[PDB]
Amino acid sequence: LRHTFVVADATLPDCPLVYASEGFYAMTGYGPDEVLGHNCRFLQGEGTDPKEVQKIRDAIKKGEACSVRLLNYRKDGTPFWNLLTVTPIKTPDGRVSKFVGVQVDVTS
Ligand SMILES: *[C@@]12=NC3=[C]C([C])=C([C])[C]=C3N([C][C]([O])[C]([O])[C]([O])[C]OP([O])([O])=O)C1=NC(=O)[N]C2=O
Repeated sequence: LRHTFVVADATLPDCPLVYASEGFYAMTGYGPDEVLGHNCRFLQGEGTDPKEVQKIRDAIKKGEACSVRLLNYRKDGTPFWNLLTVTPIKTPDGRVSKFVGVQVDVTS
């Protein structure tokens, strides 16, 4: 459906974003000069459920996939509901090299 896609670099200790689709920039209001190099958590805000955030934190430290419903905020401060699925991408030696994210605005 209508979705956006990013790639995070697991070879760096805090999974910075290294690629983002045109949709991600158009959806969030942020340019590449403010997204690339940074961890995705900047989209979070006051009403983001810390329990759900922690489901992602654990799934990333454990190298598993994960799906969560998060409240995110565009650059202009307005909120929206981000259905987010993170998938680990391993090398042949079983080590996680990248994390890929599909984000869907499910505000409906
Ligand atoms: C974010 N999308 C997103 C995409 C990928 C590929 C990854 C790996 C993470 C995200 N996040 C979350 C963020 O990077 C982090 O994993 C979590 O905040 C949990 O860890 P912390 O240390 O912050 O407790 C995404 N977060 C969002 O809020 N919106 C997304 O689109």
